[PDB]
Amino acid sequence: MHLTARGLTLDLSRPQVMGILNVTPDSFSDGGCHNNLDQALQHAQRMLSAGATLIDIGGESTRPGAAEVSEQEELDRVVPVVEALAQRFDVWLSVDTSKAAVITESAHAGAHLINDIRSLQEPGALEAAAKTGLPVCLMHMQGQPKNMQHSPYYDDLMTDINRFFQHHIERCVAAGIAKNKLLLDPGFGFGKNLAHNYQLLAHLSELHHFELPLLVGMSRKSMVGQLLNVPPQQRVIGSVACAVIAAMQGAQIIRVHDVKETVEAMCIVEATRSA
Amino acid sequence: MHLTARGLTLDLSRPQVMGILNVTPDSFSDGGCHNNLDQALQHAQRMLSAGATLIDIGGESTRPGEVSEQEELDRVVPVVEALAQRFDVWLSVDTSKAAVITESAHAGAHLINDIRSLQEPGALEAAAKTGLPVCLMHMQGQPKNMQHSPYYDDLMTDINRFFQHHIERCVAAGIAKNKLLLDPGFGFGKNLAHNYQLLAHLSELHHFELPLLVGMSRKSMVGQLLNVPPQQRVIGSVACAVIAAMQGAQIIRVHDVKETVEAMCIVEATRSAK
Ligand SMILES: Nc1nc2ncc(COP(=O)(O)OP(=O)(O)O)nc2c(=O)[nH]1
Ligand SMILES: Nc1nc2ncc(COP(=O)(O)OP(=O)(O)O)nc2c(=O)[nH]1
Ligand SMILES: Cc1cc(NS(=O)(=O)c2ccc(N)cc2)no1
Ligand SMILES: [Mg+2]
Ligand SMILES: [Mg+2]
Repeated sequence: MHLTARGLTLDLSRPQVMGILNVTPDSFSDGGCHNNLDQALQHAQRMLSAGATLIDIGGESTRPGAAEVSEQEELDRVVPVVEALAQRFDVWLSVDTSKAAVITESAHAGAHLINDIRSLQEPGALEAAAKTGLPVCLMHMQGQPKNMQHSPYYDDLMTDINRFFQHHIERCVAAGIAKNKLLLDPGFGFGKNLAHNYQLLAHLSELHHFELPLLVGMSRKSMVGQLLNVPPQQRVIGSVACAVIAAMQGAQIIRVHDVKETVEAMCIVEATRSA
Repeated sequence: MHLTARGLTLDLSRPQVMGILNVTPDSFSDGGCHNNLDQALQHAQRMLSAGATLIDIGGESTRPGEVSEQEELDRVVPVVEALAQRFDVWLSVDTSKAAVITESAHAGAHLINDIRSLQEPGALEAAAKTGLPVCLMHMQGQPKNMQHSPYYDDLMTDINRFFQHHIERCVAAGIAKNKLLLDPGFGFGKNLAHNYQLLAHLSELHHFELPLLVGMSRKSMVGQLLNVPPQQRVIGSVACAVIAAMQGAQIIRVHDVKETVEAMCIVEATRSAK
């Protein structure tokens, strides 16, 4: 069936591509590329043209060792982009933020989905998200962006992810967010070494037991970089291969920098799965 | 899991990329590109540097819609000779003709890649005298009429029955079973639905306990989905390669080696993570 927000629907029986729109100076792969409004809008339209059905707007880099972004600065980066896109296009608008104020003002500006790598743990974020009535993506992470890659360790990775998701779904529900408004992301690269990342990719389909949509983000990350020994821009193929492996296991939403390639890949996946 | 020819071993616990070297004027995606001797040699080194562990040489386009024995032999043998005397890599010959098989092996080839599964006059015998590994490919019909209404009651049952028949045929001729490789022949007498059924059910073919070779690179099964020209089919072809290798397919025959190798790395990392 379908995920819904504000009269929009999203077909969960086919892989959907979420296009990354970073509005920061220091995002790990494309910082300073889409920093001004006109450039952001052209990039969004390019991604829409290439077949993305969601645009993920993020004004805070959460790469390992990332700097803090002030509340007002994040607002200034994100909200005018949400507003301008909401007025122009028929598409899901996701906001990659952890701040209560950005959640609320983005909702006010016409956003459809709260993509929070911190699973609504920041002060006021859970209450802010609940009041919007919008779907929320919860992401697994060990540590914070400042220390997550300092020796990641698990007795059993999948058990830990399951426990984390169980705990945070309960927390969202008790706050008044209906379970069917939730998405789960196991958080590739977030407190996970290379082995952990590929273990997780190998076992991804096990997460369907929650009966919630899965969103995954592997695009151009170190889990590809470390294997191919190439810079972020040259990780398109590796990233597409990861997306194909994830989608073959029924991951519903794929978060990527390179929309055209991923969409083409997803066509081949859909034709394979429907056969 | 392990394959040896001429003292050179090929690991099959990890996916292997076979690079395509067409030496024809009319191949469906790259006819005329690598026709002269020097460009054939150039293209091979590039593929080698990109990580190909087999080079596949083919002097006859077998696309939907023939070539003389003297015309075919002159295209392949001089190319086989130079590469064998230059590089430490499995050379494969994409041929059906007995003379081509015999003279190619003499020049130093390692593998017989036959889309007709040794069915031409003298081919089975000529291949036996070499002692080399053979790839047997499934095909319904002939390149002249294979794409005229492909039909199967059950696609997979036919492929299995085709392979069973040609394995026995090879063994009876002296070719040891552990020297055989199977290719279900994507795009060869198969429509769009057939090709993707085959891709979806590919892993079922492991029951023969023989290495699988697959070739989907730039084919119409991708073209019909993406509505892009052959050379713009890299991404679709890589996606097919990933799906095949995740299902344990051991050899992948491709035009775009660098891209496929990078994708196979990700596949290998995933598979060996359990
Ligand atoms: N739900 C979800 N959100 C995410 N947001 C940012 C990044 C990192 O990608 P990018 O935005 O290009 O990096 P940066 O954090 O530097 O902006 N990854 C994910 C992810 O895997 N899942
Ligand atoms: N084993 C095997 N051999 C093959 N040889 C040629 C082609 C067609 O590709 P190409 O050689 O690039 O085209 P052409 O026949 O026009 O030379 N496909 C296969 C295949 O799928 N499997
Ligand atoms: C036209 C046309 C269709 C078509 N199909 S195909 O799948 O691309 C194909 C190409 C080469 C070979 N040897 C077999 C099949 N190729 O050209
Ligand atoms: Mg970002
Ligand atoms: Mg050829």
